[PDB]
Amino acid sequence: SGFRKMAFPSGKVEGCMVQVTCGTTTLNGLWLDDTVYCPRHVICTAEDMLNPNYEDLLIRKSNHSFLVQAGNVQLRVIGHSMQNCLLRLKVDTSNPKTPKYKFVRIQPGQTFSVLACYNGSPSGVYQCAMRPNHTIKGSFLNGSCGSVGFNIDYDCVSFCYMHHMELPTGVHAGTDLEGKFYGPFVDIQTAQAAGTDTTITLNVLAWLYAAVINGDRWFLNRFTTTLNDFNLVAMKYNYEPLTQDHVDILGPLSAQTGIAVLDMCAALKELLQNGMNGRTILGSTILEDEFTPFDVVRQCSGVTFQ
Ligand SMILES: *C(=O)[C@H](Cc1cnc[nH]1)NC[C@H]1C[C@@H]2CCCC[C@H]2CN1C(=O)CCNc1ccccc1
Repeated sequence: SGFRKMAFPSGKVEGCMVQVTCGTTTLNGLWLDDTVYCPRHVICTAEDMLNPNYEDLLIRKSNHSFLVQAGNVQLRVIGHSMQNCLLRLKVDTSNPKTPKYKFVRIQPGQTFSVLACYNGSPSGVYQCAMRPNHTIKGSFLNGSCGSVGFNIDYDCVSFCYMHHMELPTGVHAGTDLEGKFYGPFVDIQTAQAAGTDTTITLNVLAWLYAAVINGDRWFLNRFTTTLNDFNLVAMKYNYEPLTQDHVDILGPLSAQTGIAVLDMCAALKELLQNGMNGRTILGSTILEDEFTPFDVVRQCSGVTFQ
């Protein structure tokens, strides 16, 4: 029993973290096989950043402009290229700890684990959702760029995020591992802000199912809703609209618990209208939205408590 934000074991990723230095800028990169990935802004100084031209900054560097350290082993760069907002550095050694992996561009509302690193050195790990506004509520200090986000499925690490920057509100922005920002952001010091965010409706409902799997039913009711009248209600309360595909996704949890997805939607609808009456769900005073349907199935028992 219990229900906690839980990240994936970090070992496989830890053995991929290196330090990348260009001039007096230092950050993290990811070493898989004979390449190292890192934020391209490592070639910038504080002067450059606000209006940099990466192409023009980069042609001005050589391979030995880049210093790559793996523990205390110096790795020699023998090639480099830019790919969107990411540099790929080719090194003279293939990482012996490379795990099976792929890269994935994750969708808003999905979750990943983050290995926070400084100076190539893993310091901590937490779990984050991709917000609808394409931010993540991370925990990151200066030097944390190049830290990655990932999921693990069997033996295989699906890398899906690398950190670049922090926004005025204190949330974080970055790219997938082909260098393409999540959201409308750029790696320039520009007057860019988090857009308005929304609550992830699919995850809230998933987490309500979690509560029922672990034995709690207090927030249910006798009513049902149309998908459409749920959405009139959802919008008022700044929840994402529920679609039929989100309904389909909850089938397996609907089936484990015997609560119809639209009956659970009427439950949520009532919760939004009335509050939680000083009560808690899975230990929270508030509705939670950073657990996905998959996260619930992964962590909860396959046998419901009653
Ligand atoms: C990652 O290493 C950090 C980002 C970070 C810090 N805390 C959470 N996340 N690098 C930030 C760099 C690069 C970004 C590139 C996009 C535009 C803004 C730019 C800001 N960065 C800075 O380092 C600015 C910090 N100011 C500063 C002043 C004086 C001395 C050091 C740093």
